[PDB]
Amino acid sequence: ETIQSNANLAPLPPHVPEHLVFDFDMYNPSNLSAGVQEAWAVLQESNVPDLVWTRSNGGHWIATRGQLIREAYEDYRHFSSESPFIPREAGEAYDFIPTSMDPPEQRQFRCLANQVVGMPVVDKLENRIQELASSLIESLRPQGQCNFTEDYAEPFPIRIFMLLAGLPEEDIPHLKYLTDQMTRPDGSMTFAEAKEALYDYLIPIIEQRRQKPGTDAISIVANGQVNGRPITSDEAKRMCGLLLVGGLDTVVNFLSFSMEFLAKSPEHRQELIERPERIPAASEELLRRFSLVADGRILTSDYEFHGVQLKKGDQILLPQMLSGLDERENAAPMHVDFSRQKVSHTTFGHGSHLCLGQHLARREIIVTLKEWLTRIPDFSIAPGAQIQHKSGIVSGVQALPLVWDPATTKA
Ligand code: HEM
Ligand SMILES: CC(=O)Nc1ccc2ccc3cccc4ccc1c2c34
Ligand SMILES: CC1(C)[C@@H]2CC[C@@]1(C)C(=O)C2
Ligand SMILES: [K+]
Ligand SMILES: [K+]
Repeated sequence: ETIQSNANLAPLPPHVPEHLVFDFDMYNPSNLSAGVQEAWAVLQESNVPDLVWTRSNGGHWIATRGQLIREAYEDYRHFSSESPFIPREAGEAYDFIPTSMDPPEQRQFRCLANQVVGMPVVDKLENRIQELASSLIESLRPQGQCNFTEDYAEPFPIRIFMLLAGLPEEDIPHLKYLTDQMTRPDGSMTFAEAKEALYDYLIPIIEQRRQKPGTDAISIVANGQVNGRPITSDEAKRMCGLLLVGGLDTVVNFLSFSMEFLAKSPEHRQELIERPERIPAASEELLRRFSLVADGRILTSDYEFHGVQLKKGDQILLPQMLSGLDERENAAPMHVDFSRQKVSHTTFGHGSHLCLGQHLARREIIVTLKEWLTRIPDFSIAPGAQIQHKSGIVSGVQALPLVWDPATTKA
């Protein structure tokens, strides 16, 4: 409550009015045990203003409502991506391309990143995605149990990504640890250190692949043209770093929230079993209700936004997760309804940095749901297990022990 009682609170800057203070900690929200999305949505209760200042993590603004999150993501002139992670040290070290660049300079790099993860790449890979989902799920099916995070939610998206990037599967533990320190730091490695370690891994590979290219995403990037010239090794490195983080730490977390929900809700399962054709619309509703990303921007100048004086250099967290949980975007937002006429969300971001991997993500989710519900239509949480979530730039599920009767499973 005061800096005296919590040594991790920063002194309130003199431009912030006291009535705007709400000390939310994005890496450990006080309500976390109710679930991560629930923990974030306390920011939308009636006692909280649209725009609040937290003294946690160095002190920063949080926009709490979809309209303000959308406005701020649109207005890159005041809200710059140059420092898009909280705390300030992490935002300062973050130098990934195109995400750390404001329009119009992100353009050519966005162009090149799209060539390696966009829709034509997803369609070319769809057979491989179905192959891997089917193979993993058939291998779990007769067992009647799994640890979902490690038996499926990690290896399924990550192996697809390492296949796309032409990286060996035995490097997964090393890379996954690093990507995870960036989004959900345990406190033993700064963002800068995790990035430096990711860059040390990538640098020799990128050199090799500029000398002897393959057909993999890393060789395509490292040998691209941007801005009228060959991309440099360093630029390709700053792009590939971002690619790894999207490949290893996005869909991986989302699949656990979704499968946890399905394990906890037989009625929703039954609706997808009985009407498989509803799977794509159901995926979008899950992408809304179990949205999981929160990054932000930094103020380029003093700026009064919705009646609130923002100062240059002030950081603002713009939680992508919150737009679709906002009751002003969706009625009864904590309820999952696969037939919503309009699933309003900003789960994949908004504006000029809108997600390039979203098509890969949707295919992976859709394929996972269709293949899981076909082979293992009936499952549940391990009895007595209480599911814990974790919170950060990308939120996650600590463990998801599932069980089923093998007799109920199908080929
Ligand atoms: C459920 C899975 C995913 C979610 C929730 C998600 C979310 C997002 C969000 C919120 C942004 C914008 C961040 C900002 O404005 O600073 C974004 C951008 C991006 N994402 Fe996704 N993402 C997902 C999957 C992926 C995958 C699988 C990849 C690639 C393998 C990927 C690559 C990108 C890239 C390259 C950008 C930067 C686009 C730009 O700066 O122009 N993402 N992601
Ligand atoms: C190279 C370039 O045009 N930059 C572009 C940036 C981002 C894109 C995101 C999704 C896309 C789907 C289909 C065609 C696209 C063409 C161009 C795209 C682009 C495309
Ligand atoms: C916020 C993101 C999900 C987006 C893709 C990876 C991520 C952690 C970034 O750094 C940009
Ligand atoms: K930076
Ligand atoms: K409404």
